[PDB]
Amino acid sequence: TKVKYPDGFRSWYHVKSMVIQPGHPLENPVGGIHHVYANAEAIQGLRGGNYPDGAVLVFDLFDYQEDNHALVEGKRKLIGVMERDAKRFSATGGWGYEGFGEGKPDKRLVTDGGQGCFGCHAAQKESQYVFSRLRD
Amino acid sequence: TKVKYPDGFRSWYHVKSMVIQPGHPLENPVGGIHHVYANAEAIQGLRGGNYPDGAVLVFDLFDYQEDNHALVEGKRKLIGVMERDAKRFSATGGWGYEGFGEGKPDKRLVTDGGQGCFGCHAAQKESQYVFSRLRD
Ligand code: HEC
Ligand code: HEC
Ligand SMILES: [Zn+2]
Ligand SMILES: [Zn+2]
Repeated sequence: TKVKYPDGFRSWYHVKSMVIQPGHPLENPVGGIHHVYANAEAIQGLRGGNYPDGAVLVFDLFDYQEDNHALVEGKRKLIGVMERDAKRFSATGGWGYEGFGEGKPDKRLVTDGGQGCFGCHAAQKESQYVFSRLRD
Repeated sequence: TKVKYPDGFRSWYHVKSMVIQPGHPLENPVGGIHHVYANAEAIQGLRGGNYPDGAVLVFDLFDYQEDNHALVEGKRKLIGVMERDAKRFSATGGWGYEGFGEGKPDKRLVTDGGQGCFGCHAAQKESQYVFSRLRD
């Protein structure tokens, strides 16, 4: 009942991006440029279907350097991961929530079984606990 | 001798992103959040192989809104497209250069055969006229 490290996520579908600048209430820990990725299964849910078991969403967070009013991607800070398994992750609404420091498989960040993650994502129950919207 | 509209580019590999804010020398005309995409053939070149004919790179440019210490993606402004054809695009170093306003196939922007585009990309002769670097 741990979330698998999503190997190959950088080859997945790019859903959307956002910049969280210093002073944002979530600057700790998700300040930076983030990119959301979806595997094939997660795309089914984003397009308006039911999220199938095996759907994975990744929140890929980079530091940035402000250089002459360009924001330039620096080092990866972390990834957030939501892995769909209605039975195995039933305590957190059928998604398993994990973080990996610097996107490294060995650097697990979640210590409360994802209850804190779930606590915020629960607001989105109506879109199956996912904030990000598919855009063209 | 025309660049094809890169149908389905949103499903391709996300190379990198950058934000160009007001005050940056390039605010006009590439102000905004941009995402670079690569088809399979372009990935061969980006990894340090050679670019096969049919390699396509897309510069996907979004307007953004300031939302409480977040920069949020707004409307697409345009796409830039580089299409690899060593013979057909020999006058511009084997890449065809085109722009599509709002990413619409019907709003082609380039009027000089891509000489203006090539004029800047020529600085990157040593990396086959591509600025973007593959990152993790
Ligand atoms: C509110 C206080 C949140 C907490 C705590 C957590 N997340 Fe979340 N997350 C939140 C928002 C508003 C967003 C959308 C970002 C965007 O660009 O629109 C996210 C996004 C994710 C995603 C991407 C999928 C999605 O739902 O859009 C993942 C994979 C994700 N978050 C994981 C995650 C984990 C692992 C958390 C606990 C460690 C966690 N988030 C907490 C809001 C909030
Ligand atoms: C210098 C004054 C430029 C001119 C004129 C044009 N482009 Fe360019 N381009 C430039 C930079 C600095 C970058 C890198 C952005 C980054 O995030 O690193 C780019 C990138 C592209 C790409 C992506 C592939 C790559 O080379 O990185 C494409 C597809 C592209 N540009 C297309 C393009 C076209 C069609 C132009 C004329 C309309 C054009 N560029 C002009 C710098 C400059
Ligand atoms: Zn403030
Ligand atoms: Zn600035």
